[PDB]
Amino acid sequence: TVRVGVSRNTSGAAGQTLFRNFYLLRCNILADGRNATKAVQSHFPFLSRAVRCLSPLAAHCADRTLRRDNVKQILTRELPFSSDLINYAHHVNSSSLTTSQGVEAARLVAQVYGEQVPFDHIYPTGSATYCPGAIANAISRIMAGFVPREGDDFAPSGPIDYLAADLIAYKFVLPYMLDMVDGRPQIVLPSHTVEEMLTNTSLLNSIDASFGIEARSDQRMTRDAAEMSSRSLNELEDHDQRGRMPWKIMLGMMAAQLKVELDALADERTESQANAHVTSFGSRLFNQMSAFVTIDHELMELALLIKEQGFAMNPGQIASKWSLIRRSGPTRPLSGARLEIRNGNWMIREGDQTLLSVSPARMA
Amino acid sequence: NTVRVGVSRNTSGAAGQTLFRNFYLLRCNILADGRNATKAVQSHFPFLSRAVRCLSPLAAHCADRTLRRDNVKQILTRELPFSSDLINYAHHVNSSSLTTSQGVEAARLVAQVYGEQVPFDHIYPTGSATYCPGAIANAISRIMAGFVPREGDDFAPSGPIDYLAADLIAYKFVLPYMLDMVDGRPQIVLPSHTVEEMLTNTSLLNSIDASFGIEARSDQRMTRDAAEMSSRSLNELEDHDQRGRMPWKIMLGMMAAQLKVELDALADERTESQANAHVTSFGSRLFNQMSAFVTIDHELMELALLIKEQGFAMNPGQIASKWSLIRRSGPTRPLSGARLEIRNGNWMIREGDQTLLSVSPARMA
Amino acid sequence: DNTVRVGVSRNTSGAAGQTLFRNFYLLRCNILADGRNATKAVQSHFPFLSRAVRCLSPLAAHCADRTLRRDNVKQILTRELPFSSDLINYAHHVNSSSLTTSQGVEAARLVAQVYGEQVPFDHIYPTGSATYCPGAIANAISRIMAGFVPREGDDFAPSGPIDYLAADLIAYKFVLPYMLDMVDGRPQIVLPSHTVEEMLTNTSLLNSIDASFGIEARSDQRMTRDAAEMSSRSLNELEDHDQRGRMPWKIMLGMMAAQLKVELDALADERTESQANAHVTSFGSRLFNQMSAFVTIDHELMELALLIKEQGFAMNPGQIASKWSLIRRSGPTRPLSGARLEIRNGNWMIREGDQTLLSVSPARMA
Amino acid sequence: TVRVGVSRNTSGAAGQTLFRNFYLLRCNILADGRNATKAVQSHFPFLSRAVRCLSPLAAHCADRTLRRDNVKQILTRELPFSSDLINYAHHVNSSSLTTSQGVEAARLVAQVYGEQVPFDHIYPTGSATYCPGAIANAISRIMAGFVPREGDDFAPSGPIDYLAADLIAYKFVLPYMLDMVDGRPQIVLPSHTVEEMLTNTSLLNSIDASFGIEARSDQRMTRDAAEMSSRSLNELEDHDQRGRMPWKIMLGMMAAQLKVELDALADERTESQANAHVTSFGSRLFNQMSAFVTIDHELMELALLIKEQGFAMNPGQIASKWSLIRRSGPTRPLSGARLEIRNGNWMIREGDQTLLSVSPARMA
Amino acid sequence: DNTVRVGVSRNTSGAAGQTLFRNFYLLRCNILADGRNATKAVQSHFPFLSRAV
Repeated sequence: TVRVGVSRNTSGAAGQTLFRNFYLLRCNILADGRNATKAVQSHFPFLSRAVRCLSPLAAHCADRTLRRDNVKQILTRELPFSSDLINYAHHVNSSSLTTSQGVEAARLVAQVYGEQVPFDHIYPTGSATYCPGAIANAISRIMAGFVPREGDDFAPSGPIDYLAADLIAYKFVLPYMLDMVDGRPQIVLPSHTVEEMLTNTSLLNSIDASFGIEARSDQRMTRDAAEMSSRSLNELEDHDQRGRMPWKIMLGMMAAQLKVELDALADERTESQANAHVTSFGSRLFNQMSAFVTIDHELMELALLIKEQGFAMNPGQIASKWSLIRRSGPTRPLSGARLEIRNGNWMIREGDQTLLSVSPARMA
Repeated sequence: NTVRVGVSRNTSGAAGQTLFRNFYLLRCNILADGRNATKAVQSHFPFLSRAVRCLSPLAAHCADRTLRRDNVKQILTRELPFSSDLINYAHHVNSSSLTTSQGVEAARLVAQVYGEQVPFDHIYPTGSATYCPGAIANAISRIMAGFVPREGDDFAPSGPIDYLAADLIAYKFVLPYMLDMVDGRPQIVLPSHTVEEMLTNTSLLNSIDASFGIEARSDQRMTRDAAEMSSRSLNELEDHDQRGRMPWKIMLGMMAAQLKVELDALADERTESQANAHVTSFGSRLFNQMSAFVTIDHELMELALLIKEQGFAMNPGQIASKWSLIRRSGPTRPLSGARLEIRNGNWMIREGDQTLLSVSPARMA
Repeated sequence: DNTVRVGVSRNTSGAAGQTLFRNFYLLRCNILADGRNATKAVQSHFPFLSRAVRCLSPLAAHCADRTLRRDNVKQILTRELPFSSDLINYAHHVNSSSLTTSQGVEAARLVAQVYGEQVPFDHIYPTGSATYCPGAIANAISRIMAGFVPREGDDFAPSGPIDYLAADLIAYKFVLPYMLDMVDGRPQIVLPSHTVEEMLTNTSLLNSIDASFGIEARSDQRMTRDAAEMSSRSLNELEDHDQRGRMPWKIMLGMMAAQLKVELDALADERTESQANAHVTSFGSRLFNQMSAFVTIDHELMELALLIKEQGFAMNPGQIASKWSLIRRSGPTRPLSGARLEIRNGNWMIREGDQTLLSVSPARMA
Repeated sequence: TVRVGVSRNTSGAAGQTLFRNFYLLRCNILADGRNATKAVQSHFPFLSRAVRCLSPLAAHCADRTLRRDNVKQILTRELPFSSDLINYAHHVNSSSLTTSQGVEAARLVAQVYGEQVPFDHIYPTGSATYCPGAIANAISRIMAGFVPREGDDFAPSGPIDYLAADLIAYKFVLPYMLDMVDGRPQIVLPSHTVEEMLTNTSLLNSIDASFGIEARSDQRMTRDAAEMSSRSLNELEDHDQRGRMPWKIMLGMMAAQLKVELDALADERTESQANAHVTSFGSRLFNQMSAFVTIDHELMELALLIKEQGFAMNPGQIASKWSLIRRSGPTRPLSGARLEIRNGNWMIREGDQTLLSVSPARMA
Repeated sequence: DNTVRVGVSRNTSGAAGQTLFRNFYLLRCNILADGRNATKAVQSHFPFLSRAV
C-alpha cells in the first residue's frame, strides 16, 4: 500500500441476558459501564417489577390507557416463552415452575375472585399443581382494576380495590412476621415457610407490613420516630373491598415463586458452572430479594450465607447452598440472635455483631 | 419540687403575611424576597395551586385516605369558620362574594348524577338559585377520588373509585383546549364561549378537550415530538359508565367559574387592594397560576393578554380594574389577525411573527 | 367525540446546568452538577468539539438534517447580534479576532478555488482576506462533502452532488489520524514533526498525514484483537478518483485542529472568566479526552496532552490557559527522542522506558 | 389484630464534610443554593466555635443547665473521634494534633489549675508533647465555671472566673501586639510566633486585646463613640481571680493548634487532590482565622499570600504555601509596609495600597 | 501595663437595603426594609434632597 494501515476494530457487544426460560431469575448481565475494567454487573428486571407490583395501581397505571400492545400474537405462538405468559398470568405446566404445596391459597383466590372474573386459564380448577407467579400477577392486576381476558389480553374494566388506591401515597414497604408475646404484639423472626402459611390460610393472618412516604426535606424527629407518616397493613380500616388477605397472599405467592425457581435452579449446575465467574450475581440477588427475607426463614438462611460469604457468591454455590438449606431445615441455633428495629431498619443481632440487616424497599 | 412546664418565644419575629383571607382561590401568602435586597415580595396562591393539582383527584387525595382525622369537625363547626375551609370540604357557603347563579343547571346535573350515592344536600341545597362553584368542584374531586362526604364531619374513604381517576395516575401534565369542526375535521380553536355560557348549555361541554402527558425526566428525548406516543386525549379514552369524563369537564369549568366570580368580587375589596399596592408580583403569579384555564375561556384569555402586554408587573387594584373592563366591554383585541398555533406542545397565539401569548401544560399531580 | 392528540404535553426537561465561554465556539463548555451522586466535582462537556469530531464522516453526521430542520436559520443568523457559534455552525465567516486567524490562508484559498466555481463561497471565505475563521471553512467543507449548498442566510439546500468518500465513510465508525514519514526507505508512523499551521501554509505537507478507519460490528462478539484488522482501510490506501476528496478531508482535519489551537490561544485573554470558574476541575480531563483525535498530528497539542497527563487531570481554565501560553512561547519542552512511538491493541502509544507517557484511542466518528 | 406501626423511610439527605481526623480544619461542604454548579460553600464549624470561646461564659452558658446530654456514649467507644475528645478537653496521642513547642506554658496552666482540678487527663505530667486544643478547651471550660470530671465529663460546680463575667458585655474582640517604641506603647507587627513565645511565657505580656460592645440599634451611624465604649485586656483592674494570663495563653494555644494542623495538612495529599475543586476553602479560612493573624509571623504571611492569590485556593495549594512559609522563614519583604488603624480596623499599608485588612472578630 | 484602646462596630445590618438612581443627585434614593415592623411597604429616603433643604 501507499501507506501503512494499522487501524481500529471493536466488535463492541451490546445487550446480554442469561438464565432464559426463567421468570424471576432472569438477569440482563452486562459489562461495567464507566470503569475500564470489564467486570460483570447484574440486574433482575422481572424481580424488580414484582417488587414494584406491591402497589398494584401505581405499578399498572400506565397500561390502563397507554400501552395497549398487540398481546394476541405474542401468546398465540406455537412455543411462547413462559415468562411472557406468567407476566400476563397464564398457567404453565412446566415442572420447573409449579408446585403442589400452597394449593389451598390458590383455591381460596379462585373461589374469592372466580365469581366475577374468568379464572380457569389463570389456575385450572381442581388441579394439584399451579404456578404461583401467575396467581400473584393475576391478583395484582385484578386489584389494579383490570379484567383478565381469556384471549390473551387484560381489559381495564373491572372495579378497583381500595387497598390499591390507599397504597398510592406510600413509596416504601416493609413486610415482617409477628407474634402475640406477653399479651402484646411484638416482631419475631420468621417461624414458618411460605408453604405452611399458604396451606394454612388462617396462619397467614399473622403476617403484617408497614408502609412509608417519600420526600426530600431533611428527616425530622431523630429520623426513626417519624411514625405518623407511616401505617401498618393490619391497622387499616377493615372493609369488604379492601384486599388485605389478597395482598398478603400476593406477597407470599411471590416468595413461593422465588423459592420454587431457586429449587429448580438447584439442578442447573451446568450453566451455573459455565457462569460461575459472576459473583456480583449474588450481591444483586441479595439487594433485590431483601424484601422477602422477613417472611420466610429459609430465605433468611440464604441471605445470611451470602452476607457471611461477603456479598459475592457464584450461581453454582447459591444453588448448592439453597439445596442444602432445603434438605437440612434449621441449620443453626438462631435463638442466640436478637431481633431489633433501629433507624427504620430491620436487623437481627447476635451479641453486639449485627448478623443481618434490612433496608427500605421501594415499591413505586 | 414543681412542674417544669414552660415556653420560649422561639421565633424570628419577622415572618410572612397572608392577604385576602375571605377569598378562596385568590388568598395569597406574601413572603419577603428571601435573604436578598431586591425587596420584590414573593406571592403565591396555595388554594389555586391545590385546585390545579386536584385535576388528578386520586393522586391529589391519596394521602387523606389513611393519614388524617385531625379533629376537622372543630374546624368545620366553629362559631365563625373560615369560608376557605368549608369550600375545601365541599360545604355550600351563603356569602354573596363566592356564589353565582350562572351554570346552576350543570350544578344540579352533577347533584343528581351523584344525588343518591351521597348526601348531596349540604353541597348544593336543592332548589337554591345560587351555588358555590368551588364547593361542587371539590365535591366532584373527592367523590371521583373514592370518598363520600358528611355534613360537618370528615370525608370517609368508603365510596367506589372512578376509572378516570385511576387512569390519570400515569400522567402528570394537562392542557385543556376547545375544539371545532372545520374543514370536515376537528381542529383546535380559540375560546368562543364563557364557562358560564358553556355550563348553562351543558351540550357545549362536549367541545372541551384535554390531553395528558407523562413525566419521564430522563436526560434524553427532550426535543423529540415522538413523545406524541406518550399522550392521550380526554375524549379519546374508551367510553364507560363509571368513567366520569363529563364530571371531569364539569369540575374544570366549575373551578374556572370560581376563579371568575372571585375576580369579579375582588373589585369591591378596594381598601385592602390599595393598602397592598406594593406587591407587584401579584399579577405575574396569577398569570403563571391561571395558565390551565385561559385556553377554555374568553375573559381569562383577555386578562392574560392584558397582563402580558403590561409586563407582568401590576398590583391587585390594576387587576381588578382591568377585569371589570373586560367584563363590561367585551372582546377588545383583534383576534381575526391573531393566529392560533401549537408548537412543541405549547398553546400559543401569534400575530404575524409576534407571539401575543404562550401557554404551557400545567402540573397536575 | 372530537379528539386531537396534536397537543402533546410530555416533559423530560432536566434538572440544572450552566454554560461557559459563550463567545467561544469550540471551547464552549456545558457544565452540569452531577446531582445523581454526592460528589460535587461538576461534570463538563464540549458540544461543538464533539460535533466537530463527529463530522469526520460528514454524510453519516449530516444525514438527519437533510429533511428535518426547516423552521428558521435566517431568523438566527440575520439577528441583531448573531452568535459566533451559530454562524460558524452554518459556515458563515465571523469577524471576531479571537476566532479568526491569519496563518494558513493558503489552504483556505485552495478549498475556495476548488469549490468556489460551484458554490457561493464568498461568505465562507471573502476573497483576498488575510483573516479567516477556520471553523467556518471546516463546516463549509464538511457540508459540501455531504452534498449541501450554502446560502447567504440559510443552509437548507440538500441539492449538490455527494462526495464519494462521504459515502465510503458510512461503513466505518472509528478513525485514527496519525502522521506518516518516509524513514528507513519504507513508510512508517512517527511523532508529529510539524504544527498544523506549517502544513496548512505549505499544503504539500498534507500528503504525509494519514488516517485509519474501522468498523463497529454490533454482534455479541468477544473483544476482537489483531488479525481482525483486515476489516479496516487507511485513507491513503483508497484508490484515486476525481470526485473522491481525500485532500479536502485532510484539510478539514487540519483546519479543525487549527481552530482548536486558535481558541486555546484566545483563552489566555479570558483571565476574568477563567478565574470566576476556577472550581471546574473537570475542564482539563474532558478536554484531554475530547481532543484525542488531533493530538496525533500536532506538536503543541501533543505537548499539552502530555503535560495534562503528568499534572493529573485536575486543571481549571486558568491553569490550562497559562500552560498553553507557556508552550506556545517556549515551543520545545522535553526530549521526546528519549521516548519512542509504538502501536499496540489498535492504540497510538508513546512510551519512555516502560512507562506509557500518553495513550490515544481512536475517536468516535458516529 | 396486630397494630405494630414501625416507621419507615421518609426522605433523603445531602451534604459532605472533609478532614474527619482534623479538629479545626474539619470543614462542611454545601452546594450553592442559587445554582447547583457554582463555587462550593465551605465552612469550618470547630474554628468558629474556638473563636467564639474567647468569651467562655457566653459560649458555654447553655451547657450549664440546658444541654446536659449523654456524653458517656461519645467518649466511651473503641475509636472516638479526635474532634470530640479535644472538644471535651482530653489529651490525644495523635501525632497530627500534638506539638512539643510551648509545653512550658502547658505545665504552667497545669500547675495553676491542677491544684483544684483533675488536670491529669488534660495534660499528663512529664509528657514531652501535648494537645494545644485540649488545653485551650480546658481553660475555657474552667473559666466558664465547669469542672472536668475524672470520669470524662463536665459538671458546672466550679467558680466563675472574673474575666468571663466581664466579657459577657462585649461581643467583638481584636488581638494585637504592643511594643515600647520611643518610650510609649504602640501597636506593632507580630515579631514572634505563638509557638515560640509560649516557651518564653514572659513575652505574653506583650499581647493585648481590645473588647467592645455590639451597640444599640442604629441603621447608619458607623460609630457609637467606638473608643469610649471599648476596653482593653491590659487596662482592666488587676485581681487574682481574673484569668488574664490564662486567657492570653488560651488564645496563643488556639493559634498553635491551627498552625500544627496546617503543618499536618501537608501529608493529607489524597483528600487534598480529591477536593481540588473546593476553591472557597482558602477564602473561608482567611475569613475565619482573622483573629489569629495579628499575633503570629506565619499566619500573617499566609493571609497575605491568600489575599494576593485572590481568595481562591484548593487545600493542596494552601498546604504547599504553608510548607514554604515554615521552611523558608520570613519571605515577604514587610519592611516596606506600615501599620495603621482605621475606625477599629487593623490593616497593613504600603504606600496607599492596602496589603491586608483585619476586622474585629465576633465572640458570641 | 501597656494599653491601647480600639473601637468596635455599631451593628444593625439586619436592615438590608439598596439605592435607586445612583447617577442622579437629588432623586438618588435609599430604600430600607421595615425592620422594627412586620409590614412590607418599603420605606425610602432621598439623602441629598434632605441635605439641600
